[PDB]
Amino acid sequence: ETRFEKMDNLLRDPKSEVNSDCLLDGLDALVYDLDFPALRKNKNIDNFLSRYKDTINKIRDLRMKAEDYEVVKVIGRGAFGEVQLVRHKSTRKVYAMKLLSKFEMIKRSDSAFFWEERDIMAFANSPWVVQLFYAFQDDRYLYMVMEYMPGGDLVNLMSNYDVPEKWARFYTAEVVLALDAIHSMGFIHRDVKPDNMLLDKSGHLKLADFGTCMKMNKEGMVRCDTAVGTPDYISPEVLKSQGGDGYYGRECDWWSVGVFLYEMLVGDTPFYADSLVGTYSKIMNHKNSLTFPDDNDISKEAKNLICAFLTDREVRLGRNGVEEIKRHLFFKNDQWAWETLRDTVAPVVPDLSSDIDTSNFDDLEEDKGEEETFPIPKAFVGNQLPFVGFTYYSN
Amino acid sequence: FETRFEKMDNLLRDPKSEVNSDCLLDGLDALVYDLDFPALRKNKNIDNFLSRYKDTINKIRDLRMKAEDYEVVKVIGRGAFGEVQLVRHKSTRKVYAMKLLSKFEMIKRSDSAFFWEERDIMAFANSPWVVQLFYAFQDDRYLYMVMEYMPGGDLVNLMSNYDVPEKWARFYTAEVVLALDAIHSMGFIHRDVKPDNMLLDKSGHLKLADFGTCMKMNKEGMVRCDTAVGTPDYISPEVLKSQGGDGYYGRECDWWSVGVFLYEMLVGDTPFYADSLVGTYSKIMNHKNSLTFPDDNDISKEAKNLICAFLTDREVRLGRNGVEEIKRHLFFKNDQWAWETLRDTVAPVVPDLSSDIDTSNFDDLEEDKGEEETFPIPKAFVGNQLPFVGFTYYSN
Ligand SMILES: O=C(NCc1cccc(O)c1)Nc1nc(-c2ccncc2)cs1
Repeated sequence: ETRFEKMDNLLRDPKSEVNSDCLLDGLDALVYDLDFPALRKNKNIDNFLSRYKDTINKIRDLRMKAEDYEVVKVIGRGAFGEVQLVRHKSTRKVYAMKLLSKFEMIKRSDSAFFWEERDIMAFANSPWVVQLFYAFQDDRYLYMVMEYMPGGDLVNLMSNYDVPEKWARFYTAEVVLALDAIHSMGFIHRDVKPDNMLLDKSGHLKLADFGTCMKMNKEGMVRCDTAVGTPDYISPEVLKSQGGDGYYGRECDWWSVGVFLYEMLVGDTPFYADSLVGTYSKIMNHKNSLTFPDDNDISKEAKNLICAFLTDREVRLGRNGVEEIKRHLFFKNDQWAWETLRDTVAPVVPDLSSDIDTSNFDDLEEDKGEEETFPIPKAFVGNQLPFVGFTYYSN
Repeated sequence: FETRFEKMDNLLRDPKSEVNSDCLLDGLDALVYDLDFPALRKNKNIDNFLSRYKDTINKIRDLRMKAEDYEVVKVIGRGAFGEVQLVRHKSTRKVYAMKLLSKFEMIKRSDSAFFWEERDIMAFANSPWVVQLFYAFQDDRYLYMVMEYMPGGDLVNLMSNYDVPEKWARFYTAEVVLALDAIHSMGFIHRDVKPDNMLLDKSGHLKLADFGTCMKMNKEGMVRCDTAVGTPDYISPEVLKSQGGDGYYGRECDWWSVGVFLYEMLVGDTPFYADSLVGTYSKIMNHKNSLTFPDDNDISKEAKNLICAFLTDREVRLGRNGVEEIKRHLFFKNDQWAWETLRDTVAPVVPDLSSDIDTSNFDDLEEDKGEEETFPIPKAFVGNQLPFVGFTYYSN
């Protein structure tokens, strides 16, 4: 009323853009961007930087930093960064940490995916979406510290098991509940593949966005990478929007399920080609290019769900509703129910060992360059600005 | 015993902290103010960023303490970086004194850093001997400092209207002494305290003000700087050399001011006074000779002694071994008070007042009625706001 209350309701509360973490990101961002020999030729800047020297050194120290965390495995690697499995050093607790690279991400692929990425995992409030516990940053990377997924991604699964239409019905189902959850928030998940499908201790499936692609050495070519999503799982419309023709919606994730389901059943991707161009071309050509072998079993109805997803946009299933998707005869069984599901017992329940247990995860390079960032300015470019307020806490 | 999370939470809650809630506001406000010109918005990073926070800082600037909080009464001085104004808080209706510093003038003159110890001393001192800072804040154009009104006027007004008995002299000099020791014990030095910076409150007792020139001590209790000044009359010999780059100087520089203040209350003139900057400067270096006392004026044998002892070379100067060799001075012996009861005792002048609004103990002034100067619209990023960020402070 007399307004020192009006004020400080903004001062601290999470969705206010003046919440303390924004303010700290602010002073911290300004400082990174101010501190440079060319810019210090400005007495104002130089003197500001001198007074704030010590006090921001301590800020960087007291706020959550990467060295607060011990790195166990680097599991998966991106164009824009990587995912590591980490352990907090004092709490001894396990997380999966995504490093987004500020440079590669702001730069010229642009596409600025991070607000969306972040906001989803933090506020989804869903069993189906992996949780964002903390986010922080420094002058190079963003860091999302998300809830840990002790089972593998589904890539590991398919590696060990030939997958029965039973399991294949089950995972597609949780993915469907995962996809509406996100869509209900107005978000396009926008890259959906076995790699982002994760399994908790119950062998129940959660959805993520990670460091990604495949493999070393360019044979059994595993080409992947590029810019957005992944080559195998993209839509014709996502291709065409790059691209530069049209614009694509959440319809794109359903195409992806179609492809994912083709992979568990057939053991291969629908559009897989030697090169990525042979792959992009097949996809535009999906009408002619999409085929099955024979292909017993592959139940009629699964070939039908697949072809429902793998069609052109506005005729494709799930454009009218996720409802239309569940009615599909392919989900027909007495095992579980749509609203019950995650209560039911999952095909694969991972064999424990310890909290660390790494076997559901690989070992990687752990090497090299500290690759490029934001070349050193001769004037003030405010490159750290666009990430202000990205630091986030558990409450 | 304190987890890092906490230190930071506490760090945002402390007025003495520069990272606290208001400070980071100033910081963000700054970036907005200095980053926003159509030329700079040509950058997407900047442009995108302004549009995001822009309006929301206008939410802050309105509910911030702002100039409009305060109804201006009389102008109680003009210090060439701005003016002191007697003000009323339009809501609490509590009555304060408020100093104003042009952001533009300083930036023009460099001279952008001197107000930190001035606010630092006034807010944190918690002393009967020091004018208190209730608030500090800014808008684009100026700073503001809101202080406790000191209704009795300064010593220059007093000395003008009275012939000063050595007992009055003892009193005032004594409160100045304690006032200086308060500031010394924070670790500052007044660096030219003069009777202008000596103010009297409702009851007739004394407090120090206008702390801008204060220098924060370090190791050996010394300091130095190139800094441009005005009014040499009260300034020590070592402090004068300290421009020109000669040497360092201590807090013994402040004790000099006291022998000058003492000589000036009894004598009616300054000891080194002259019609020039040079004559006074040189009169000062020449203090061994230049210092004399009138025929017409018979001042007590230990009153001269006190003046003389403050008025010597730094290494021989009273105050150098402590504040106690001072208090223990024969000029300080007397039946009417002892050091400890001294603010609890009765003033030689208690001001009789018509209001809380009485201007009658100061000189009267009005305004420019004249132009105000703008920071030009900048080419690149400039940062003329940066030196003022963190200047916001409140009291609770
Ligand atoms: O703040 C000053 N300095 C005088 C001045 C004026 C304008 C611009 C300047 O750069 C300097 N002396 C002080 N006087 C008080 C005070 C408190 C209560 N009642 C009367 C005066 C505080 S600081």
